[PDB]
Amino acid sequence: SINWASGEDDHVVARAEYDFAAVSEEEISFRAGDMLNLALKEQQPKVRGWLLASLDGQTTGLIPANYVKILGKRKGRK
Ligand SMILES: [Zn+2]
Repeated sequence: SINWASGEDDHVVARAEYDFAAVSEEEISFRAGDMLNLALKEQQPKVRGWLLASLDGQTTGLIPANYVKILGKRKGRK
């Protein structure tokens, strides 16, 4: 298990431009201003137009790519 969601392993961070309420259990919710952890390219599930992300560092899921701005790669805390 690659622990990008917790930030224990290397991860990408993104800032939410808008609020988002998950309609599917595959999706996760967040608010404008939230920082989200994203899986590295290799662990991205390549669902067209979505990114695998975590807000709370435990629940991972899909978020709409144009609701966030990718800021950069971050070293795991381990
Ligand atoms: Zn981090």
